[PDB]
Formats: sequence, C-alpha cells, structure tokens
Amino acid sequence: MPRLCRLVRGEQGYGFHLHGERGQFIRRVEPGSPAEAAALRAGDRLVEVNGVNVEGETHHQVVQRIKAVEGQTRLLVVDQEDTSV
Repeated sequence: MPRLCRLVRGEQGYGFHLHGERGQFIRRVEPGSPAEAAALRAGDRLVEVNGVNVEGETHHQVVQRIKAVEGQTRLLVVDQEDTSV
C-alpha cells in the first residue's frame, strides 16, 4: 500500500535516484542519507509529491515538483514486489 516518506534535505541532496520509465521509480537510496532516514526504499514507485499525484507526469515535471519547496519534500510511494507476468 502507498506510504508517506518525509524528507529533509542534506547538504548534498536528499540522497536518492529517480529513474523514469509511465512512472517514476526510486532506483537507489544512498546509505546514510536523508532518504534512507525517511525510509525511502529502492524500487518504490512515486505516486505523489507534496500532496499532488504525479502519475502520468514526465520525469522532468516530477523532478521539478521535488525541487519546488527548498529543503524538504514529502513523497507518497508504493513498493511493488508482486507482478504476474
């Protein structure tokens, strides 16, 4: 089920990699980072940024939303670990 992660930026950044396919996914979370502290996980799909649904938006749009409030972001994410193929 989706869950909320509340991040406070560090000096370098948040410490995650966003990778776009369509959907945006957290491809990597840096050890010891704000992202890790917030319990963001690699593989999470990003559903909302700061309370706004981003499903359908481009990668650039979503990155802009993450940057929009200096220093903090809240990410509603869903970790999918089941897929029938």
